[PDB]
Amino acid sequence: WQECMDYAVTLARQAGEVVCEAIKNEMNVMLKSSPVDLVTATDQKVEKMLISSIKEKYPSHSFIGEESVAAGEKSILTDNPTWIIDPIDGTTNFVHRFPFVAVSIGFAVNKKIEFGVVYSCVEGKMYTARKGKGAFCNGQKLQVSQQEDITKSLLVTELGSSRTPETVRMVLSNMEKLFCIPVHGIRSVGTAAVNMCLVATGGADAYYEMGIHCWDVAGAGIIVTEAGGVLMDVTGGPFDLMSRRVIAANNRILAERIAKEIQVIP
Amino acid sequence: WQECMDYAVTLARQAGEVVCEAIKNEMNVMLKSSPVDLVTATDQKVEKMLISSIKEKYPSHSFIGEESVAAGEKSILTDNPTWIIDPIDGTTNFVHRFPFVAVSIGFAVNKKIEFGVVYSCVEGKMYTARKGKGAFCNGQKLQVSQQEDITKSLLVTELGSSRTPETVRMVLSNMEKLFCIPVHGIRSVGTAAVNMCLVATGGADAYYEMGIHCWDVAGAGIIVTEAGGVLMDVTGGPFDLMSRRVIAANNRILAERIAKEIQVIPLQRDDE
Ligand SMILES: [Mn+2]
Ligand SMILES: [Mn+2]
Ligand SMILES: [Mn+2]
Ligand SMILES: [Mn+2]
Repeated sequence: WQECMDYAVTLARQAGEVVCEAIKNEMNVMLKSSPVDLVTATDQKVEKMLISSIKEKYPSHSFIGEESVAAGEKSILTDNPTWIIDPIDGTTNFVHRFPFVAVSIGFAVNKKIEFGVVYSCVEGKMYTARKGKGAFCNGQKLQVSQQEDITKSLLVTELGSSRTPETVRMVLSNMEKLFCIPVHGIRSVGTAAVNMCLVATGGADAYYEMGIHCWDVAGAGIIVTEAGGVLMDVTGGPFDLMSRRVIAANNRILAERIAKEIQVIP
Repeated sequence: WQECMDYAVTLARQAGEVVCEAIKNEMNVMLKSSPVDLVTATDQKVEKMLISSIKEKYPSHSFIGEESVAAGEKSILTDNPTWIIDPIDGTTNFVHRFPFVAVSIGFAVNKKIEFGVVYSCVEGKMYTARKGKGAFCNGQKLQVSQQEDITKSLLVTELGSSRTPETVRMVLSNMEKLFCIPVHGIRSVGTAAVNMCLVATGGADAYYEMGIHCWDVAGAGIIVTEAGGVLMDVTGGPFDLMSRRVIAANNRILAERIAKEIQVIPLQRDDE
């Protein structure tokens, strides 16, 4: 499986080079499901540019991609080598030239993630990881922090794209509870994938979010666990790919504490 | 003023070298106000250095400094050449190695800010700005976004260090109001100096916050405005440096809108 990996990292460093060429241009922003749910050409162009080259070398494999699922291809996962893509995680960052934008690839076989690649291109930081072989950014091994005390932890989370009043009120409600535990802080850089990568590094101790997707967590998740962290559902139950709710923490002590605190948005 | 300023930039960079050296290893983390209000030896070390360096060649000047004020000194700004110093902006980021800690320096003469130097050592970025000569990150000139539609806005703010309940309530409230305009989003990187530098580059359209001190915005503020941005009080009034309140927007139109939506949080000023 060590070839699919190196291939993936080349794709990503390439895709990323497009995204970051694009960033500095004027763009047409298109919407999707709401006036805050955005996409641009590059999101689409890059994703097609990804799915082509992979299947043009790996044609047996299935693909789950974010924007392809949008234009009508289907979000179902089998045991077949599936490449799981998010061409630009951080589209609003992208649209705004806010410097956190990531190309995320995840290769799950038998519905289990085998490796992940997350390239943050404004930064020049290539995160990669390989089940049972370690996590790295730019050729430097990562390891999560040690803090087992919630009251001394720095959490990362996102506010969401839902402006559904009830969905918003639980988002902030949960932030309030955790904030008041208290914890040292809550931070957001604009992308589920780079957030999870900051946790893999030890710069933060846990990340939590309800309402994410396959492709959001499919590259960075295995980078967290291989830096020594744990992935969990917001409910204190197990994390599967299709769950839509995650907690990527440094350890189970912290994961379980966050879970105890926050009410699930359905 | 250039003399004083070109000295500042070099001091920022020495301070920066120290902070990003210290961040790699073992730390003494102590409390100021609370369980959450932290400070390290490096914070205090750096302020004393920065001040011992300036008072040397320009002893005629004053200094407001975060940790100086904490050891009993007073944050009354006058017309004297004052240096306004935050030795590490982002001390919690620092404690965690979450990679945004700025060294901020602001120079006031007759109570108007002349120049500012924010250096974010991890990033390798040196934002500067002299009044009238524009703002630069690392040489390259900066310019704020041209956006004037609140509903297409990316905003940055902080949750504050207060866990005083009625305050935290008000904080998340003012957030909800803006989120539900809607705006495209809201980010927090962890330091008011950097959050504002980002507004200055146009990566974000507007930062706001109640609960800051003069040393958080003294240096970053002139970078924003010199980038073409605006500063304002949360009341729509002109920015007061001592008020503990700030909107740094890309333009009056955005700044006035955030101003309209958010409730004013009761805080004691820096001059009381
Ligand atoms: Mn995306
Ligand atoms: Mn995404
Ligand atoms: Mn400070
Ligand atoms: Mn500060």
